[PDB]
Amino acid sequence: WTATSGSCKGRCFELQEVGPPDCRCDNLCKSYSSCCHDFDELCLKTARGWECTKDRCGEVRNEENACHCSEDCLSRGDCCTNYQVVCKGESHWVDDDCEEIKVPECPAGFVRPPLIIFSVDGFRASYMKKGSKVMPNIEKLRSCGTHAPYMRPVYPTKTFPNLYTLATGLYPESHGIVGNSMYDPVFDASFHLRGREKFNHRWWGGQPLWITATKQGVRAGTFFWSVSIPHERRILTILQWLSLPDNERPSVYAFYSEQPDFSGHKYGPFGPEMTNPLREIDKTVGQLMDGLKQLRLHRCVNVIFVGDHGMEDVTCDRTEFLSNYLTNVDDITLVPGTLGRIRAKSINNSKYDPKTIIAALTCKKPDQHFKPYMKQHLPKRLHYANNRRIEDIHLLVDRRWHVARKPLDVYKKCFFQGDHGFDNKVNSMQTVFVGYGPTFKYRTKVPPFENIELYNVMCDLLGLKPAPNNGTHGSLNHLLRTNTFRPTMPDEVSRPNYPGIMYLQSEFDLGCTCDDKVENKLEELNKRLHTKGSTKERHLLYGRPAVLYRTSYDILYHTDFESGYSEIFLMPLWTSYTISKQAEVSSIPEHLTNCVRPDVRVSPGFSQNCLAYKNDKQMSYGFLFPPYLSSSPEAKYDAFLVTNMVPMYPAFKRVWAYFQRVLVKKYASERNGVNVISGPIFDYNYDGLRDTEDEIKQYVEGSSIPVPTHYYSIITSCLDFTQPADKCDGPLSVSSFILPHRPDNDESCNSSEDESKWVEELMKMHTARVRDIEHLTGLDFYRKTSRSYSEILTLKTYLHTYESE
Ligand SMILES: *[C@@H]1O[C@H](CO)[C@@H](O[C@@H]2O[C@H](CO)[C@@H](O[C@@H]3O[C@H](CO[C@H]4O[C@H](CO)[C@@H](O)[C@H](O[C@H]5O[C@H](CO)[C@@H](O)[C@H](O)[C@@H]5O[C@H]5O[C@H](CO)[C@@H](O)[C@H](O)[C@@H]5O)[C@@H]4O)[C@@H](O)[C@H](O[C@H]4O[C@H](CO)[C@@H](O)[C@H](O)[C@@H]4O[C@H]4O[C@H](CO)[C@@H](O)[C@H](O)[C@@H]4O)[C@@H]3O)[C@H](O)[C@H]2NC(C)=O)[C@H](O)[C@H]1NC(C)=O
Ligand SMILES: CC(=O)N1CCC(c2ccc3ncc(CC(=O)N(C)Cc4ccc(Cl)c(Cl)c4)c(=O)n3c2)CC1
Ligand SMILES: [Ca+2]
Ligand SMILES: [Ca+2]
Ligand code: NA
Ligand code: NA
Ligand SMILES: [Zn+2]
Repeated sequence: WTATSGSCKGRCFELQEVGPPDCRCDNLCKSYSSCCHDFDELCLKTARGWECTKDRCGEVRNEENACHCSEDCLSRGDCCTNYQVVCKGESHWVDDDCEEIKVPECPAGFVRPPLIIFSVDGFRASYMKKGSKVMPNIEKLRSCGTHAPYMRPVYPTKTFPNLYTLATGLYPESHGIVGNSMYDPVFDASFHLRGREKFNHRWWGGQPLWITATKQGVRAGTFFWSVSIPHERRILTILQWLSLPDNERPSVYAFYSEQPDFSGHKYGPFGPEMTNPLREIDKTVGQLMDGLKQLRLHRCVNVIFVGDHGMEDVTCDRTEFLSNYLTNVDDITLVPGTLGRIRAKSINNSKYDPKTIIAALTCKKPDQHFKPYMKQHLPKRLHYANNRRIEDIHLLVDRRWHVARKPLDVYKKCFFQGDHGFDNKVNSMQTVFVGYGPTFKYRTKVPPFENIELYNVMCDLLGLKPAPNNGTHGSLNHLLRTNTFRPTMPDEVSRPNYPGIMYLQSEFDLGCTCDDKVENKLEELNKRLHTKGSTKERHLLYGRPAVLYRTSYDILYHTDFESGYSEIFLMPLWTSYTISKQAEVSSIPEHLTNCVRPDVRVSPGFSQNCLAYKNDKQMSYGFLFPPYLSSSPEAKYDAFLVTNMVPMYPAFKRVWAYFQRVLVKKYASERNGVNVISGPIFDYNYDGLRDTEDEIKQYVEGSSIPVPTHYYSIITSCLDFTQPADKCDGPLSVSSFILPHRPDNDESCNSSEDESKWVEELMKMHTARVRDIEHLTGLDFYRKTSRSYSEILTLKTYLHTYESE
């Protein structure tokens, strides 16, 4: 109940929401149907429209008008945004030449440059070039400020998960807004686009920027807006708030536009009907900039122009139906459209079986336009699993398609021509970022980056300490003129042991065999030097990785590779090796096919054993440094050390062997050498973070050898590929992957074919940032380079996406 007979006189767009049952006058009151009776009359004035005309100039103030053109309007802070242009001979902001903003040029009483975040829904990245001729204000922001060619949203590429990511710096799995529609089984409650459950604070986790600011003494309301408040009134409200007294005035503001998304759904991303909404959003930007220019704030405020996701062509005819795959379609609940989430319709049905659902949805139709996954098997770069609101069964839908349960869902709901929500690496899903103001750089293009990084930058713009989040603070320092954050590298927690030769061959009883008994003081000293680290500068190019947790591990040197060998997990945490452009690929010699060799630097008690693999009929093994890339027949023996062995399902060995035998050399050829760091990952609780020992769910049968859930590789070379990877003077280039260690290749529908037709496609899907591997391993890479730390943080956040232009 709301006692709506209170009044909004003197309270229009008040910043502090008043508590029930008292009636409200803030920018969200309409959403709750709780505005005071006179909110429309007092707060949503529309008389005479939004623009001054010549006849209105110097008018007698009429308090009924939407905005004013009377002489007093500047001091009242309520002129129409074009007042100075029409009445005082001034230019529109868009018509002024851009001039570098070297320092904030702020009115007296401004303690810091305010931040205005201008969020556009469904603003696809390519609109910035394709729509440029119809968006002059946005084009000026872009060209004069700092811009990226595109910004990567989070998955799913839907509004609420992305806007809340922008506000918190958190993945959806961590902030809790994992879709536009959700069921929380603990709450037993549902969150929907339409309705009010979504207003309950229990859905919304993390700490959004307005709370971070308020806690630290910086005034900031929430960034939401009731949909019925017209954009011109939103802009005038922002400008009026900026005219508040110093002690009352916020330092951060948010404008939101539902366009161009609303039209994009109706017309497609590039429908001819899309030009008008782009023109209209541009005109709103120009109202804001003219309004700031009026207030003498146009060289004081930092403005961020940012989107939540892009927009793809999607029509009703491109729908896959689960009723064409499943017997039991009535026993499931599906969250449908551009992604699928499946759970049981009833928790009382004990005949519901996820295994049978997945199998019925796997590679059943030749051109099948979705792929089922158990959530832990989704690409780790999506960071979409560690939340109870994310159903165990997920469907990754191909761009341009939908999934639905039954055909009647689609015609008892063709209307629409656009949609979004797909994998966040998809080109059509990318969105925009421009920063303009004194704290951003001038006429600067930055590489594409992820929206999870922006919360830290907004905190830097405002002088705030960010709450713990998923950005990498410092990775976007290159966007900023000043206010950079100067991080220090984390401290190494565990220092390595450097074992020498400490065991005789006969101390080992590992059940391993090797034909290595086939027997010079020239090369004997040489092999000793290799074991003490003489080739280490070739194979460890960027320093040893730091271990950021407490553990026991050994550094092991070899002619062709270096590794950090865990005494606890019985295998390397990392193995590092460089392959030059001139490297030759060789075979595993016949006599060495089943060779495994005890490592006399590491105790039998801290070694794997071959008997465990013989007995585990499901599990085989591979090697981290590939024997195929040995520098000489003699060095090849090191590759068969038991300390280089890792457990691998036979189905995974098909993937791994092709990567090692074919793809590393291909990359070295293309990139002018590569440095490779490879290793295991254990993430049985799918939280994106390194497992401790007591979280491991699977071991090689009868042993303490833990089975990785994934294998990673980080592949580094010189950005200037005229220089070899091992003699690079400047910036680096990286690509990485986190491959799921699965006992089948059911994910790859073409896996019966030669590896040349499916393995690289799998790897591309499981592309990763170095930072993702850092979280999953507790290792810190690139500790010893010639590059600035912020540049290295940017490098660690890079994702190689394998998309076109
Ligand atoms: C992305 O960045 C984020 C932010 O840094 C990273 O997330 C952090 O990761 C930490 C480790 O997973 C985690 O720290 C834990 O916090 C527990 C206290 O949590 C509450 O308080 C914080 C701080 O205000 C708050 O943010 C939390 O918010 C979560 O939960 C609410 C509601 O439940 C949600 O609204 C909100 O969205 C958020 O949910 C997300 O996180 C939770 C986990 O906290 C997930 O379950 C959700 O699915 C969702 O992802 C909380 O309100 C604290 O209790 C933990 O300590 C336990 O674990 C340690 C191990 O070190 C152990 O030693 C302790 O004894 C203790 O164990 C006891 O409890 C166990 C569970 O019952 C039990 O099994 C034991 O036997 C013990 O009794 C721990 O310190 C931190 O909360 C999150 N923060 C956020 C916001 O998500 C994220 O890792 C980054 N991602 C990547 C990939 O890098
Ligand atoms: C967490 C919190 O403080 N809550 C209290 C307010 C509550 C809430 C009440 C009213 C409301 N009315 C309209 C919208 C639509 C909207 O504003 N948009 C689509 C833009 C937008 C802008 C910024 C962000 Cl971060 C997002 Cl996700 C969406 C909205 O979402 N509303 C929400 C939510 C919980
Ligand atoms: Ca949106
Ligand atoms: Ca984990
Ligand atoms: Na075996
Ligand atoms: Na297959
Ligand atoms: Zn939309």
